[PDB]
Amino acid sequence: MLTDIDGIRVGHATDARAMTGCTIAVFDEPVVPGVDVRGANAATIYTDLLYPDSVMPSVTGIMLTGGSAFGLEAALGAVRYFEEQGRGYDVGVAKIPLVPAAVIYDLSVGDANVRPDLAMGRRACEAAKPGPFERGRVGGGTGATVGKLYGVRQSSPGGLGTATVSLYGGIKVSAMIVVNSFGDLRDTAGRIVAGAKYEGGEFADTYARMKLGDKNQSALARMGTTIGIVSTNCRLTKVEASRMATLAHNGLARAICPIHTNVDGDTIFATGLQKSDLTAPVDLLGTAAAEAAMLACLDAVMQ
Amino acid sequence: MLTDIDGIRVGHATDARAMTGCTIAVFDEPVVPGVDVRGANAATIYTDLLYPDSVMPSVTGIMLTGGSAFGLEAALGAVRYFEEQGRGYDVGVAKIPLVPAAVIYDLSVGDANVRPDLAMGRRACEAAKPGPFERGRVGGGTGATVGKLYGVRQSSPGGLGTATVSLYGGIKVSAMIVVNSFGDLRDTAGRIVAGAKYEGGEFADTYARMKLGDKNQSALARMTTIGIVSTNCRLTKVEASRMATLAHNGLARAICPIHTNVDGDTIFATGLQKSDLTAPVDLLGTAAAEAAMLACLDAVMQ
Ligand code: NA
Ligand code: NA
Repeated sequence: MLTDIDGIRVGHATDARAMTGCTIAVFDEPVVPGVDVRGANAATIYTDLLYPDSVMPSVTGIMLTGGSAFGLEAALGAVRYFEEQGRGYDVGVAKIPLVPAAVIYDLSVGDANVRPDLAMGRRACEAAKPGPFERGRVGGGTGATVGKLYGVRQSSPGGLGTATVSLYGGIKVSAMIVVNSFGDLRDTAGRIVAGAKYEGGEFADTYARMKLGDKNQSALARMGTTIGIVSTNCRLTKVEASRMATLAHNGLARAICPIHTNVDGDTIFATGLQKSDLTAPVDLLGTAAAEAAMLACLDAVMQ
Repeated sequence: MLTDIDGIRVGHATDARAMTGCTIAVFDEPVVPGVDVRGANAATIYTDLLYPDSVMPSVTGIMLTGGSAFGLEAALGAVRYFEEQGRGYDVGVAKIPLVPAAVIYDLSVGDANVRPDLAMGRRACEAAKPGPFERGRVGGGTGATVGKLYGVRQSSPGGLGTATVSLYGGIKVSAMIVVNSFGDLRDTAGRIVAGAKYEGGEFADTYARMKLGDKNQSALARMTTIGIVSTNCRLTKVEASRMATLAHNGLARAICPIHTNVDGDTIFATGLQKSDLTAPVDLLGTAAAEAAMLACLDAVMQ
């Protein structure tokens, strides 16, 4: 539960008829951010300010949205909302908020013509609150599917999931993940819990079938996604937040196979607090971020 | 003149009262893209698909826009326009256009409350045409300034410029640059032509003043030059990204300081997917540097 971390509120906007939506994490306490874009087909906005050799931005929130490339318009909706509320970097003549975002492709379920837009991004911001939030097919996970080797028609439902890992000394690492993976999702024993299905409903085993020669028939296959946020209540430097984002992908690798494919836009954002007493080695935090991400992947499909 | 390269149209949308705008390069022939974001304060959209290890996207156009972070909305306005015209990658249930973009900060001149938006991005696409285009304080260069050590009040006008370099065998490399640099612009002799001014009126020499201890008082200081270089050669993705990287050498020759903590300096590069012209990428990149440097000067000679 991402809101276990100080200062974070989460809001969804959900369109259950079109099967799309967006989710925003809003930061009421200043954060130090990082990012790792590992998939080969990602669409994002504002990620350059999240690398270690860029200046320290003022990140107002981070958004996970559907709508493919179109859905980044909801991030601009959030930017406009935050400016009206008086948040963002103060340049005297204006305040400039920043809402980095990454997308999934969810246009092949429901209505392809409806995508998160300026208004939907505002709605998610308005709805953002502390405490527990809903998981499953809501917000950015509304139109998510898993296991697209044979097309969306033989896929399993995806979703939005969350988990918190507790360490010593009050340290926490939490994740919030939208699972829309090309590949199958497995538990810790290696059983398939969501994935590509044969016509009658048994799991095919995507990787096994690909080794035998079955070819990718998903909508994006002709050009040659799991997105999420990992957050800690530790203080981080920019270099450490980017290292945490990099290590968190290991958790995706343990749950999802194949992962980081040519049709995946896999992206992890990471945050720590600018002002906190708590510190810990980044390799430990990163390992816990991997565990949190893995658990959040499973959460997405059991809710 | 960027439209010297096959298939490119350029459109501006200009608000001369608010002192902002945006410019789009539209690609009617398919391109191979690359990018190099070198400044430490850049705001961009869709750049991940432009690196060599990403799949080959279908770039519909590239936008250079004012409005700081707000101005990326104009890119989505262009995406909406192109979808209505039936352009973009075909997924059966829809067509998905892609309009990568980078911004300058132009809120401290004119009206801070007006920025390129959905409507303005569409207007730039509507205006896009072949042949010569206007340069100076137009489109994405409308609100551009150069030399902000002492703030915008002691700056020089910037703008949008373009240049074409001709090589052997019909090869061309062209650039289109918006100069909004923190630093000063020098000509090829090394004279300051645009830059920070003392109150008493002369160019201060930004770098010299910084070495003496003068502190950056620009609006972003508590925490740009953007452009496109294009060739009629066929490139791979790796080569287009190398061309973008080498083009920054041209910015370094014209502008000083460059790639600062207040600069969002970004170069996009394109080659043609279908072309019979090839040349070594280190030569093309050197030419891209020359074109970029000449375009920087062009921006202020208008
Ligand atoms: Na996807
Ligand atoms: Na700028």
